Amino acid sequence: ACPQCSCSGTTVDCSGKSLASVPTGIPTTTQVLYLYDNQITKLEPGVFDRLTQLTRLDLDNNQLTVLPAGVFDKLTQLTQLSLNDNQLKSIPRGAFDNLKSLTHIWLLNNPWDCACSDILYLSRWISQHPGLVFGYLNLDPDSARCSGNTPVRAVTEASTSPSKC
Repeated sequence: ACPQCSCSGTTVDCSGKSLASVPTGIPTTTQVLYLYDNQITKLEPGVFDRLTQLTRLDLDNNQLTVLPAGVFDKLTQLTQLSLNDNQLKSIPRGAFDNLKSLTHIWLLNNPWDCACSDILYLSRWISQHPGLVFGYLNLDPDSARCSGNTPVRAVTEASTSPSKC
């Protein structure tokens, strides 16, 4: 079943619907899931676990404050992930480790908290995958910037502390 969303084949378009939450009952056949331009702050843990066919997941332009750990762990076919234009401070340790098909991720325009050692995962990950990180127009791994705005990948690491979290 299609969820306030419009579905056409394996595309589920829930964009621009003032949604405060990800609709339940997204079909497991879904390949393209648009959730951008909404008012989502929190995700249900495990919300995408059955969506093993996903190729694109657009979460940009929401109010996301945190991601659940493991939230992308089953998405082994995901090629494009947009997380820009949210309120994220860090990425859970290991969150992208299973994303073996990833070719484009957008991370910019989030208030990354580089003073907290929780940032080290994301900083190290961007450092190893600069060719995957896009800005609004093209490749731009420096576009993920520390709040207050050195690039997250350039965080030296004596800058951070578990105490400033």
